[PDB]
Amino acid sequence: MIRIDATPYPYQFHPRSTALVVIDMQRDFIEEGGFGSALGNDVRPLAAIVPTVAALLQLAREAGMLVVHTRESHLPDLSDCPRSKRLRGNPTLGIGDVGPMGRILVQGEPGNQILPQLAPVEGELVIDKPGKGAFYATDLHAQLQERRITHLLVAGVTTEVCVQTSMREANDRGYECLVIEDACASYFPDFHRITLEMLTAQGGIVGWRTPLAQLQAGV
Amino acid sequence: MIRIDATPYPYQFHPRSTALVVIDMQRDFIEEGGFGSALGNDVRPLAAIVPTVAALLQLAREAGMLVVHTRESHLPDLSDCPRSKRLRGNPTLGIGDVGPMGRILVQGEPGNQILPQLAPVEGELVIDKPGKGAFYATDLHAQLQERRITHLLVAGVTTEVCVQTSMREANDRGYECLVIEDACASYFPDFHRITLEMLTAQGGIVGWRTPLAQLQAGV
Repeated sequence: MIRIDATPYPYQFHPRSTALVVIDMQRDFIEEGGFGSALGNDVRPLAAIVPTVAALLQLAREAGMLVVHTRESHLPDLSDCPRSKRLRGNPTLGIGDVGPMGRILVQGEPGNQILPQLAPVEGELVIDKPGKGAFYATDLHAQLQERRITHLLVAGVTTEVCVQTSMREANDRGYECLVIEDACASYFPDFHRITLEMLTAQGGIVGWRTPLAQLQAGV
Repeated sequence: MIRIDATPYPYQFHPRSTALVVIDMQRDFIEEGGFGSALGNDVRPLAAIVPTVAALLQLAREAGMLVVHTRESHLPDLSDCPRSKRLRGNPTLGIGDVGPMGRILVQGEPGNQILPQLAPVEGELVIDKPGKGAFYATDLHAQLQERRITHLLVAGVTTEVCVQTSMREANDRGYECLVIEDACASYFPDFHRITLEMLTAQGGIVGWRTPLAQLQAGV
């Protein structure tokens, strides 16, 4: 039983019944000249968390905890990609179009791959999700129930989209979720900040948040 | 084909493939002397939208659109209520305890009921949901697919919790969602405003938003 100083009150977990979930740490969103930059976004806040996510992964692997990685991705034939999502915003470079690191949001492309320095090792779960929420159209809920997981440590990008959605999904499904605040990032500083406040608002309506240092202190 | 002025760009729908979703307009959350007020939340901003929500309901009923209502609710034995949800916030009066309008978040209690001013009528879907998201553990998705619904008009409370969760779920599932901005409300005005900005961010990443007057204009 490990007790972590957290907002809005201390967070308790057992490593055996806890998993680390690292959401969408994908080359196209984070690397200089990748698709993120092209759309005009500041990738720097995302690159700046890479060392903290790496230390979270090493903490989980040392503790022998389950590790889940997610990738936002579609089948190369775009058959799991809703028409709504493909048309949304009439993008010049849309899902499946050739971007700087290959076909945008497509399974097996270089830009779709998880950063090498945070990449999955053998024994870790890897979920390809067609939506922002890690639980929609995936077997993530079933896989965690098979492993008797009750508690999630959450990290990744972006805070107000995939992280928030996945965390809201997990909260509804009965998981106790701790987002590691310095291991999440957004293209929008204000969205990052208000999302973290929303998640722990009203006595922890979605869950808990703490910096890496409080997690390391607990273990 | 009705065309509505909206952010981030005009929203087009056909009434035969469009449903109004009115989320959690329940007595304990909105009435003076309800559990919401007892907890020290100021319910006046939720009460303030009831006439706008009733106008939106009357608009959808006159256009013959499908109308879906949601209630956050649990079986009296709380067998569909995760233990996490019951312990969260170490509450003084928690789920299933007796509040000013009956057992908190329990089906059939006066507090659990949708406001008479927004009551469902015959031929409307009424969804009881054990979470914040209208799609989790409901047949909502299957009911909308069965009736060939592709577009949702979205209203209710609270903006940053059940409205935002339900809209993010609906986006992932391939629905085109227009949140009717003055027909949603939050205990926290800044969470209300910034939720609307996140939902339409990045050229419409979750969906569209517009005031009721713009929807009234298109019909």
